[PDB]
Amino acid sequence: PFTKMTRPSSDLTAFREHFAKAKHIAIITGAGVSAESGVPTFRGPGGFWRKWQAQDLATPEAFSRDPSLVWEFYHYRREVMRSKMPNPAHLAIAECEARLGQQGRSVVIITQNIDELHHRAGSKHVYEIHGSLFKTRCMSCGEVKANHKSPICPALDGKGAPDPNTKEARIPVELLPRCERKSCNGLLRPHVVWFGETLDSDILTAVERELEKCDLCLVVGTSSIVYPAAMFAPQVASRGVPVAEFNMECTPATQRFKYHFEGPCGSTLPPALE
Ligand SMILES: [Zn+2]
Repeated sequence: PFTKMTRPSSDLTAFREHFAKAKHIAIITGAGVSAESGVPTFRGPGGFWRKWQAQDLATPEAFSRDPSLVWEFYHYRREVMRSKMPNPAHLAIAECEARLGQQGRSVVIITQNIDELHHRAGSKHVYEIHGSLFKTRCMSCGEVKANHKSPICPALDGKGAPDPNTKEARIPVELLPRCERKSCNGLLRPHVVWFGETLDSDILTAVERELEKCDLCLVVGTSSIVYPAAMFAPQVASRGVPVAEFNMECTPATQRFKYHFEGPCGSTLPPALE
């Protein structure tokens, strides 16, 4: 007899049968998908920046309290992201999307990442549900612009260093990134969702619908801790739709899915998307 496990199947063959006949694939992604591009995640070494956990600084009170510190933090991340490049897991998702579109089959990417590496990969049908490290939003007027400038403002040049006893830059509020609209000159915030802030209503509305129409769901490189994203694949599996996790470890959501493929997703995902 089998001893009870809450580890789903690892049978690639059985998954690839579902993949062969699937018309609307929803692929959900977290930081794990960029791990092999050399971009740190929230669990390992990159969970910490100076004396804070990354989640501590991605908060409205943090910005309210020390806008300069929070801008240092996001400036560090923008600069780290700059060099990095799509790994074979990103590109396989783009290729899969390309190929299957010609046969009228849809592949939608719903990413928690704010690194735009799916866009740089060639993926086209993408919801960035937590915004983007390379967009600004104005605190007064609300303009969302892309912004890939190194550095976003001269005052941040050479700053944002991660070490815990690094000297604070204490940039005055007027010398932080400012809205380029003359006659507003408001303080910019990065255009990302912070813990305690609602996701964009139209994006989420659209994502719910994509999830309702999907007949197969992939969940790659996410810890499934941050809600609401964490409950997406769970809700799909609540409709009897097969879900397959691609992760180095188990998550508290793995239990609810049909398949689970342990390992670095740059290796496990491309053979599953062929
Ligand atoms: Zn403005």
